[PDB]
Parts: sequence; structure tokens; C-alpha cells
Amino acid sequence: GHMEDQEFPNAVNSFTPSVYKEVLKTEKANFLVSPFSAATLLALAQSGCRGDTAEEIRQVLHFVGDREKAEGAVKEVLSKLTNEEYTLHTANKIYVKTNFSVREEFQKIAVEVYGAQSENVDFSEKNDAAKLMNAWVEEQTQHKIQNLVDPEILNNLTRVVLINALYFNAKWLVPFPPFHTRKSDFHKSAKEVVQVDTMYLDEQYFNYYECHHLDAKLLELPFKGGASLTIVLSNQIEGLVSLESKIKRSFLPHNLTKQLVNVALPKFKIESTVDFKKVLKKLGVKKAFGDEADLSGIAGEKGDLVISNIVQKSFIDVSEEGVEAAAATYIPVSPKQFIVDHPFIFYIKVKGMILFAGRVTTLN
Repeated sequence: GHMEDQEFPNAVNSFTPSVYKEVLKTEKANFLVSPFSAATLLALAQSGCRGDTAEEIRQVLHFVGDREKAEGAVKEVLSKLTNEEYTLHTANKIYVKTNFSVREEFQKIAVEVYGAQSENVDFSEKNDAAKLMNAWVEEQTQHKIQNLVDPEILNNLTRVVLINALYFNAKWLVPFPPFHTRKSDFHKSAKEVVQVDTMYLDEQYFNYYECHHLDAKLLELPFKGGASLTIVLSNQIEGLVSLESKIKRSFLPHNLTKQLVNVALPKFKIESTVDFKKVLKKLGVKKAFGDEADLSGIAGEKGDLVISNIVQKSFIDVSEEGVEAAAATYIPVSPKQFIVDHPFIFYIKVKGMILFAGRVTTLN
């Protein structure tokens, strides 16, 4: 990012499993989360904070000290997540209590550096505020993400709200042939099975790895432009919890090599809404949410504003052409087996950086 001494891409990757472990606590089935995107929003917040407040956020993001560096670093990653071959869509905003006019300097850095914006809003009228924020999110996500803010979360004390909506769009480098898509067994556990739409791709060379410590297999499915979707598949039907007790190892980079493989991957769609205040509190951000809070870089004086809520909403829709891809039309000219037919972890990487992570434990 800024080069005097990458370790921002690296900080996100270590942040990722910590976030996953927290989200698990409240999510009981499938989920999707972007630790990366949340991280860039919180970094925006951090820039408007001061003293121990801002320093804490820095500590938890295990982000770098210098502000030209932090800002430059985040500015670089965000600029690259726009490709000819794939696009990350984000609607990130920091809405602030009307009483305290947002400093123009902060609204500017939001746009110029952190791919977000900031705006004053009256939280008094709960439902108008909610609608306003949600309508903005809809316009910015082509109406794909709706009702992000539940007006019930708003109250007389709402001071600063972080909104973080996103979704990813990419094409498989080697798409699945839809003719071969069929209903097949998916084992949610030993005792229960279901029939769900499953896609099939044979005799392809994909990055593959057998992790012996984890008793799992890993497969990296390539997107056009260098992005990828990585599945972490336990060798045993009910082995997911095990992988989650060792969640750190599951996201670590491995010596993946191209092996000849057949793949059976269910189609899946997931929508998640994540309370990142809850997450960040367990990870070490305390001051910014309470009385000692210092958001004077955003507006007002110390103690006027606190971060009241942090809400991420995202979805993923996995199909034959890729993710959030419309049905096109295509034709082409003793393999390892990668049959994804029980619960698994997945994650999307771009240029070595994890963008999204999640799990599927249930399908229909």
C-alpha cells in the first residue's frame, strides 16, 4: 500500500478466522461474512477517532502505526478489487446524528481513501432514518440488498451507525456445464440426507491439497482474472465442527498444486446480516462503543459521538457460470475426487487476500 515496509493483505487474512469464530456464535446454519470489508470501514472510523479510542481499533486490526501508511495501504487494496473480469460491489456509509455536522474533511477521506461515504441523518424518527439508509444501500447495490437496517436498532441514543453492504461478481475460469446439473445427496450429517441441485466438472486441473493435520481436502476453484473460491472439505461427513475448533489452520495458505480432479459442487445462495459491534467487542474494540469514546475527527467534541451500531449485510449466489452470474451459453471440446456432499467452509480470495468467508451446513 504504502511501501516503506504485503502485511495489510496479511492482517486481513489473520483477522478472517477471528471474525469467523465470532460470527459462528450467533449464526446457527449457513453464513457469509467479509472481514476485509468490515475492516476497511472500521479503518475509516478509526481515522476520525483519537487517543486510546483510535489506537485500540489499530491494535485489533493489527494494522500499521503510521497514518500515511494505513491510508495508503487500504487505498491500494480497494482500488484493485475492481477488475475487468470481476467486481466487488460495496455500499459503505457512516451515518451521523444530525446535531453534529460531519466535518467535510472526513466526508472527503471516506470517498477518496476508504471507498465509503459519511452523512448526517436524524435518528429521531426511527423509521424514516432506517428507510433512508436502506434506500441508499439499495440504489448503491442495484436493489440487490434490501432492508439492511432494522429500524428497531435505532433509538434516542443512536449517534454513529456504520453500514456495510456488499456482494461479489465473478466468472468461473472453467464454468460448470448446466446439462449435467442434477439433484443429488447432500449429507447434513450421517443420519440425515437431502436432494439438492449439484453441478459437475470432470477431468480438470485445479489447485488441490490434502491437509493431514486437518483431515480434510482443499480445492481452489479459479475465477477469471485471478480471483478464486476455496472449499475446505472435511474427510468425514460430520467433520465441520472439528475444522472450526481449528479454524485458524483452515484459512492458512497451503502448498496447493494442480492435480487432476473431478468436482461435485452444489449450487448455493446465502444471505447474512452481521452485527460487527458484537464481533469487534470480543476482539478488543471497547472505547469506541462507550463513554470514553473519542470520535471528534468525525464531528463534535470528545464524548459527543460513539459508534452505536455496525451492520454488515452480504450475499453470495453460486451457480454454473460463477457467482452472481446470469445464465449464459457455453460449450467445450483416474482423477482425484472432490465431492462436496456434506457441510463445508469456503472463502473467496483476490490476489492472496481473503474477501469473503463462510460455511454451508444446510441446503434444500
